[PDB]
Amino acid sequence: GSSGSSGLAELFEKAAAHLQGLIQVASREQLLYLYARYKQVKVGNCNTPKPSFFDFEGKQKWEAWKALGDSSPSQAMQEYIAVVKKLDPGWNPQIPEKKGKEASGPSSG
Repeated sequence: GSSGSSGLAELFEKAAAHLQGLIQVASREQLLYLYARYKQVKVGNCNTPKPSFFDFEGKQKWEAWKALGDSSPSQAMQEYIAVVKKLDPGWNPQIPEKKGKEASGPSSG
């Protein structure tokens, strides 16, 4: 009926795996957009020295991740996910079905 109240992180985990599959649909900038936030949720405050001027490739990275001074992790996962949804509308992370077998359960060693 209404929006879902499922966990946030859980998604950030799945989406991440999709990224590698949405690389062809993700533009150069799109790749970073996820990196920066992905770094703010894993590490947090840049707390890192600015890259060299000549080193552009690395520059952008530090920048995008730098802009996230003291940004929250969840707030970074929200945008990090949605995006992937725009690139691939045929993505269903929240699936009720159950397909998986795990022997590791009863007495073992």
